[PDB]
Amino acid sequence: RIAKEALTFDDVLLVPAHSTVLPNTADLSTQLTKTIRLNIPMLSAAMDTVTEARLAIALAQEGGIGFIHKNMSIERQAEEVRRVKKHESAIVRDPVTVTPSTKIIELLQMAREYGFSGFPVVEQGELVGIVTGRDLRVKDTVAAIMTPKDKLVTAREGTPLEEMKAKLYENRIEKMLVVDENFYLRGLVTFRDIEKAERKPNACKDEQGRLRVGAAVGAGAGNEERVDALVAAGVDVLLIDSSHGHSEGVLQRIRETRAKYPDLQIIGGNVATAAGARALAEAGCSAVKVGIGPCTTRIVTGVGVPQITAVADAVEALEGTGIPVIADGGIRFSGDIAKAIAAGASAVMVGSMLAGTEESPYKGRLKEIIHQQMGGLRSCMGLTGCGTIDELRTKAEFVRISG
Amino acid sequence: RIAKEALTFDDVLLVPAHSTVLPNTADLSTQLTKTIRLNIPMLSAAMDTVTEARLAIALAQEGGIGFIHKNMSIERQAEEVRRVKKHESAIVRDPVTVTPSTKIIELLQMAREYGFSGFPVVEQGELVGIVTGRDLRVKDTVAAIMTPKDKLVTAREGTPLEEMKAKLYENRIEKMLVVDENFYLRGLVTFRDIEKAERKPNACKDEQGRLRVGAAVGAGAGNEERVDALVAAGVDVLLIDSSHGHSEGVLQRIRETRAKYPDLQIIGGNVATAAGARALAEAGCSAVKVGIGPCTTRIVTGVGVPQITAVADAVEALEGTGIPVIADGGIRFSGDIAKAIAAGASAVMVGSMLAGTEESPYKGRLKEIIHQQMGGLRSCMGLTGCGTIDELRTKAEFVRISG
Amino acid sequence: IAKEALTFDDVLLVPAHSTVLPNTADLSTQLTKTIRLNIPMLSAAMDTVTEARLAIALAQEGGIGFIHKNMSIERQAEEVRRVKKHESAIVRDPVTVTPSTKIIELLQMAREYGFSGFPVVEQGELVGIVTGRDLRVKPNGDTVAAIMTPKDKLVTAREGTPLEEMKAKLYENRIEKMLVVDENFYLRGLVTFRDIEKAERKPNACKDEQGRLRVGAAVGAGAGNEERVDALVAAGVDVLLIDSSHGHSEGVLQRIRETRAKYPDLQIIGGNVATAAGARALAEAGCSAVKVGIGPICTTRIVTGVGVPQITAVADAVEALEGTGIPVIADGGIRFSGDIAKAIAAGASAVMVGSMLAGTEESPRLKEIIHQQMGGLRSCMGLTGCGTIDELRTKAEFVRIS
Amino acid sequence: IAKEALTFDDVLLVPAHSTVLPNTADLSTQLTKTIRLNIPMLSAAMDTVTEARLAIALAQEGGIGFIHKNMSIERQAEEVRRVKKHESAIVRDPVTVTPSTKIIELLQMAREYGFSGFPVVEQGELVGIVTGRDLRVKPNGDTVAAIMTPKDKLVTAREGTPLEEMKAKLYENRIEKMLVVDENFYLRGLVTFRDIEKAERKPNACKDEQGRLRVGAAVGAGAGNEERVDALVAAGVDVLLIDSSHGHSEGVLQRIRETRAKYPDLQIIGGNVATAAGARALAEAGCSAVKVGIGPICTTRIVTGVGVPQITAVADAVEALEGTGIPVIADGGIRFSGDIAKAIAAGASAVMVGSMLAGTEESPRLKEIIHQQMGGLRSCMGLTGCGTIDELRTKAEFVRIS
Ligand SMILES: Nc1ncnc2c1ncn2[C@@H]1O[C@H](COP(=O)(O)OP(=O)(O)OP(=O)(O)O)[C@@H](O)[C@H]1O
Ligand SMILES: Nc1ncnc2c1ncn2[C@@H]1O[C@H](COP(=O)(O)OP(=O)(O)OP(=O)(O)O)[C@@H](O)[C@H]1O
Ligand SMILES: Nc1ncnc2c1ncn2[C@@H]1O[C@H](COP(=O)(O)OP(=O)(O)OP(=O)(O)O)[C@@H](O)[C@H]1O
Ligand SMILES: Nc1ncnc2c1ncn2[C@@H]1O[C@H](COP(=O)(O)OP(=O)(O)OP(=O)(O)O)[C@@H](O)[C@H]1O
Ligand SMILES: Nc1ncnc2c1ncn2[C@@H]1O[C@H](COP(=O)(O)OP(=O)(O)OP(=O)(O)O)[C@@H](O)[C@H]1O
Ligand SMILES: Nc1ncnc2c1ncn2[C@@H]1O[C@H](COP(=O)(O)OP(=O)(O)OP(=O)(O)O)[C@@H](O)[C@H]1O
Ligand SMILES: Nc1ncnc2c1ncn2[C@@H]1O[C@H](COP(=O)(O)OP(=O)(O)OP(=O)(O)O)[C@@H](O)[C@H]1O
Ligand SMILES: Nc1ncnc2c1ncn2[C@@H]1O[C@H](COP(=O)(O)OP(=O)(O)OP(=O)(O)O)[C@@H](O)[C@H]1O
Ligand SMILES: [Mg+2]
Ligand SMILES: [Mg+2]
Ligand SMILES: [Mg+2]
Ligand SMILES: [Mg+2]
Ligand SMILES: [Mg+2]
Ligand SMILES: [Mg+2]
Repeated sequence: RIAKEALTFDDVLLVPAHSTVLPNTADLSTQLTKTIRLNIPMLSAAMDTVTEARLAIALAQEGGIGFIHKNMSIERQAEEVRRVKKHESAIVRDPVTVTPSTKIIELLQMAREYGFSGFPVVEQGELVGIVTGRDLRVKDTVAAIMTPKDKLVTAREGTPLEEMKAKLYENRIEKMLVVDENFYLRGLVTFRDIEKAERKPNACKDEQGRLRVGAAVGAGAGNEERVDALVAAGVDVLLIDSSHGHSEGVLQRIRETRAKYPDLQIIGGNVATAAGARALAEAGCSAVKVGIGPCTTRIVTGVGVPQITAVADAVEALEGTGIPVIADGGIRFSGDIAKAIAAGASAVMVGSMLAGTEESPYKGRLKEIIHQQMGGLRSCMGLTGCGTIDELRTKAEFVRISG
Repeated sequence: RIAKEALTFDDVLLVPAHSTVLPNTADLSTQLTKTIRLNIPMLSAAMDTVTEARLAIALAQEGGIGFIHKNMSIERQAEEVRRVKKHESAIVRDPVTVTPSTKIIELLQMAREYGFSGFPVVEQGELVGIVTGRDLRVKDTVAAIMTPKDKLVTAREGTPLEEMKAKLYENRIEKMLVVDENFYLRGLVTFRDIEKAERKPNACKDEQGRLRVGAAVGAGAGNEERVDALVAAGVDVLLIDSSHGHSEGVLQRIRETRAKYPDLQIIGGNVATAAGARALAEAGCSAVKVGIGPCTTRIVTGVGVPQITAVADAVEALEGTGIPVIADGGIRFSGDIAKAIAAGASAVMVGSMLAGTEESPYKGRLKEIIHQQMGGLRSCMGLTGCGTIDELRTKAEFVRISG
Repeated sequence: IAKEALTFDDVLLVPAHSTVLPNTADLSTQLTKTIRLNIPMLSAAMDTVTEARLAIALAQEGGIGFIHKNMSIERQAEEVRRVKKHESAIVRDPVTVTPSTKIIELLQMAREYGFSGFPVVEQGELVGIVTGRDLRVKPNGDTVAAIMTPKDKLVTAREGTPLEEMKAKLYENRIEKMLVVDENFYLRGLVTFRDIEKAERKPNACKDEQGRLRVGAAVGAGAGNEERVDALVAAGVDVLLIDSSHGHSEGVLQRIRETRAKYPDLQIIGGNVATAAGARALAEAGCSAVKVGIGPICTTRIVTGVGVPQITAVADAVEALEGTGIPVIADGGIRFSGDIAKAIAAGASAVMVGSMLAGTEESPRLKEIIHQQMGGLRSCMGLTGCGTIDELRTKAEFVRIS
Repeated sequence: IAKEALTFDDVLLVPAHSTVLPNTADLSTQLTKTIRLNIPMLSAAMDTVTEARLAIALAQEGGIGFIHKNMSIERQAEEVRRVKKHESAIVRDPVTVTPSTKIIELLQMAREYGFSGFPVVEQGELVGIVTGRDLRVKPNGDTVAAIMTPKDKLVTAREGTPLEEMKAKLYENRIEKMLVVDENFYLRGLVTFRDIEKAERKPNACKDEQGRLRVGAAVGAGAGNEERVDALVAAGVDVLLIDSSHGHSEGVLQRIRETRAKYPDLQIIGGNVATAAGARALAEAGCSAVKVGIGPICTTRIVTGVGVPQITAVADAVEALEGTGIPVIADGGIRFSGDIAKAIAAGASAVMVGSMLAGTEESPRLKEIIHQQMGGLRSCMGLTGCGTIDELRTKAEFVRIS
């Protein structure tokens, strides 16, 4: 009964091809699900050491999409989603505000805590002043030291980012207040954010232009109050994440959630076989995750399928569904990403890679890791003659290496 | 002549399957021989650093069955068996007693040595008092300080463990004396033992409810006085253990022992081929052990078959005999156990694993090792869609990995 | 300028004629004129060294520990009060439980005090007792009244009963705990079997005139020292340590004088000094005992450059106070058993230690550190021919080594 | 207080005018007034240093070893008696075998004494000899009578025969062993070829008036010292060492006085002291030699704080005994050959060592440790101009180094 043969990343190499593709001109975009299109093929995994609201924003601005983890309160997990959801490429709807009668003592705690010293001043939604770093080098309430209503530089909602950069610079100020017909605060946008959005203009957003975001839950029932709470928080894609997704209890959860939310984008995981991939698709998954022990699952449980064979078997299973496959774990170096995609994955998940970054809960700023990795994928596509992630997943051939 | 190909644990992985099996509800029981059923698929090996009476009791209470080693006197080996055999789940028949005229000086040596300070007091079988830790904080003979006959809390043989827990608690005491119609001591059972037997209620016992136990001998004749002495001591399964069990001298011993004890459960080992497995079965083995160099046997002698192929070849050989196969040695991690079973073993032997424990002759208590390992097997069965050890040995498919 | 000054390591004790064995030597010494110790050892007033638990253990070995001042004034009083409520083996005001108490709260009440034996009291009267045995099985959720040994089955002894007696009652009933009661069956205290055995094996407890374990506490320069003083005096502290990085200050001397005024009665330890004139200041300000040690953590000297090597320091204080009957404690610099003996030989009437006990069970086991430290002292007493601490303070001779 | 005190490392020996070569220097020195050594070295009374085997080897190099007191009184007497039964090269009371003895027991009798040559004695008379040669082949199981060289083929010498003579008999017959016999052909002892060669190459054995190797033993404070004393006196010990961690005790002084009473005759070493008045006590109590060394295992000072640096110690004893003719031994602190020379120069008449020999073949090889240690002494004797130990004790000069 002891026979088949299966292949991992280190077992294969990608062959070079005639190419007209250049690294800086390859297109890194890919359909995560039939309705969500990433600009880079990367997801951050929902681990308490990788992804909360901070990194999810950082990654969606890069082109990707982060997944808030369930090792936190139901209510704290929903507010994380809302925090990403209230983000644009570079405008912050629902900023952290103050009121005129905020004491200035209580105001320096907000800045010591929040890391930015600049807040719009409000009065039940009506914008009323603004108080920033410069207005604190003295001692009373905000109202004494705030820049009053009549001198506020603002922009109506809809005005393009350039018109606000013009305005911000002409007025020699760092914070633009987005404002209503009735002067109700609708958004805050710094000079920092507009520069960081003219470069890297490939944020992954929905049809309302707001940052896309995922969230994970486990299966096993009882998660209904949670699954409902992240939907209510307007998550883009719900992750129903399992150590073994071909079990009946997981298929069940997925069947149930698809009933209560016919258009919500769901990833089920993790499978490792064509059967699991079909059953996860058949229960209602928008995309399936693949990663059974690629890892103590192997040493402890004795169970696993190496990623190269697992991905390509899930993908063969699902031809003609439009249900994409995510490769999850086993990721050592950058070229492993390229192999995973070449084996037919439409995106990859990573978590250990990003677990020490700045924007995560030994460090780095996210934009540099994503750059080194995405430059590696760019190299590969130029070498394989593959302009789009579409081309790579279907064109590039493999070669088997030994030692 | 230099051709075949053979597979070890690290050469294979177990594939995931559709599953309705949960770890905490999988059934770990398996037929060791046609008449002995373990509750977990584990044997401890008969090594002077692993298994004597202490660990054999510890393991049989867990579900398994330990094998007393032959690196000790014939007479000391039989008394080890009797010691396990006089154990129930949690009642000690033939406790360590005293008599009223035992000096109390000689009594503290018994406690310094034996590790428990509580002994029933007897007078040629008649129970007569009891002396425990509390009765020593003074200085004469036992008779001065013992709790007299008329105040002894006892229970007739047959009373359930709960009725004795009731009685022990109602009387605010830690030791229950099991007693005859004629007040002859028949057993001792502490409060400790009843708690440790309400949890972990899967002790592996015979039809008299007494702890099961194995014992090893070598072949090569002259062992007859020993083989007879362990039978006389009421061992459950005799191990006739050899570096090479397909030799004629071992087949012979086994043929002879089966003649003198037609219903004694015998394991012969070790073989590594279908031929050896058939010949060991044909000589009269209840179960065959498989492990030729999986180990200096390999480096020194140059000889061996990797376990995965050896097990599955022995098991194919023996289809339709009801003679089970034990995988022996080569065991690194927990998932190796699962692979061995999946290759068709009905139990596994381990020894190095348990060589530092508490209950063995760098440590641990046995119940924790057996827990971590059996939880690993439980993981695997949930992943492979396999509820019983029966299902695992016959359903779960394999996948071949390289590097 | 420049006068030579020796540390412990610069000296060695001379063997003299000896009629003293280790087992013979008398380790007792007068802390102050009212307070005599049974081993010449003090615990430092440090958050990682001495609190109520350790101050009771030191006392049971023969010494005194000092409760640190890193607490609210009220919390420290209870520490000191907690020590004071231990006699020989009796334990006054033991923790009780009411026959209402739920067992889920009773076992809640177990994991934090450590023990499981609580007397059951119902608004003054003593009605039962629960021990870990009664807890073993859930009654059926009911309360403590449904597991307890009841009043008509309580084994008690009248207060004043000899300790050897209520031990024999304890053996005869085979029970671990003894209830001590007044003539109205009111709970005077709890005495366990374990305590009585640690009172034959530790007959050298440094106790009070009412039989209570002894204890000290430290106050500092903080802007509420006055009230800290009074809290401890009223909480019944045996000795007060006005403790200073630099006791030859006018701030300390102030406090020392102001306190001896308000409390003509209270045994006072002032420190630290390292000079004769420093010792005179603390004495004349009204101290019972001077603590010496400025310099002997070796960052005092490094960051500041200030210090006096311990042996010269101790011996200048002793000499500056020659005739006054004011004792001198040696604080810090003490690594080995042999440093203790040198401190006492230079005239210290007792020794303070902190980091030598900082990782003990009683620290925030200790029976053993004291046994080997005091065992070396005994060795040294035998080798030098001094069987009384007062002998080793005045008799032993020194030799300069390189 | 405080008088300076030097160790070995604090001093250096001054070169003086010298007419002495290393080969010239006379290493002999008077242990006591009856006992003179040929090298100024003693073995310590330690379970891992000196027993009968080593006490014979030290004696053959010129010194005396001391049998430890970690034994039954009777077992120690046999140790001491065992040493005493070696003359120059003769070996009295050698192990014999009876013509009954089975060879399976004879070879059993080989692996534990080490050797294979046993004289064969049948109830007094000498009847043969078996050596490893006769054992080589099984006779056919028979006994020793069937392999032995028989009486009519025995090569013997009459007791009193010169050692050079019975060597030449040995060569002439080409046999390894020589039997020494009285005028009745009774076995007086055994002399091997190996011994005679180690008696020309080691002509400096510290022997007794009957020609017997010399030896000492230690008694302690234990509750049966009296009988330990007598066992050794009767077993024929040369010197008795009443040995103490602290000999300025009234317990030792007691024992010293009580023994010199019972034995006006017996050469006694008392120790250890480290003071003049300590040396006087031991002398006046009736000692032949005082052992010095309290402090020089360096845990004496660490656990206890007590000790005197070895050089000051040795020199205070020597001076305190100036005129009495009582010698002084220096015990411990001795690492190098150069420490020995400093001890003797400070006035020690001899030196004790333990850990310097603790891992030798003769310990529970040694010819070599003594050769290099004594070779350095010779070097130092040449460089300082002292050819007699008495010279190096009184002539050499010291210089203080840092
Ligand atoms: N009140 C707020 N609520 C939410 N996010 C805010 C708020 N104020 C600032 N931010 C965000 O946090 C970032 C911190 O920027 P910060 O206010 O320190 O910079 P700045 O003062 O505009 O710029 P500079 O550092 O050039 O002086 C902003 O760029 C914006 O992304
Ligand atoms: N949109 C705005 N309309 C009117 N005044 C504004 C606006 N944004 C900022 N200001 C005011 O301009 C001044 C500086 O604002 P800005 O955010 O550029 O400074 P800052 O963050 O305090 O500067 P720094 O870079 O020194 O930390 C403050 O008095 C602030 O209240
Ligand atoms: N006389 C005996 N002979 C054989 N086995 C015994 C004997 N007495 C006790 N045992 C076993 O050894 C164990 C040691 O238990 P022990 O007597 O120290 O506990 P106990 O006093 O009943 O309990 P506790 O620790 O709660 O006070 C018992 O739990 C039982 O398994
Ligand atoms: N079955 C019994 N019948 C009568 N008396 C008993 C019985 N078992 C124990 N005792 C008595 O009860 C008392 C305590 O018994 P138990 O075994 O509970 O205590 P222990 O092991 O000495 O306690 P500890 O937990 O303090 O070590 C003793 O006097 C003992 O003789
Ligand atoms: N209610 C209490 N209040 C204060 N101190 C207590 C109390 N109970 C116990 N102690 C202290 O704790 C110790 C006894 O605790 P413990 O509960 O472990 O005794 P025990 O179980 O009855 O004796 P053993 O464990 O030997 O069978 C005593 O030394 C005693 O000082
Ligand atoms: N003074 C007393 N009077 C009456 N009953 C008592 C008394 N002290 C304890 N008991 C009862 O005796 C039993 C427990 O005895 P004890 O307190 O001496 O041991 P324990 O510390 O609970 O047990 P263990 O040693 O097993 O931990 C309980 O039923 C308890 O209520
Ligand atoms: N019977 C004996 N009794 C006591 N000592 C003995 C006895 N026999 C030998 N010795 C000691 O052992 C040494 C000789 O032992 P050994 O048996 O090795 O001599 P050997 O074989 O005759 O000489 P070689 O080995 O050089 O040929 C001597 O130095 C001697 O002191
Ligand atoms: N004094 C003696 N008189 C007669 N025969 C002797 C005498 N000494 C030894 N022999 C005999 O000489 C033979 C052995 O000679 P010797 O004892 O000198 O050497 P050995 O130590 O046995 O041998 P080896 O050097 O080979 O170990 C034996 O036959 C022995 O009995
Ligand atoms: Mg700014
Ligand atoms: Mg700025
Ligand atoms: Mg007990
Ligand atoms: Mg108990
Ligand atoms: Mg107890
Ligand atoms: Mg030879």
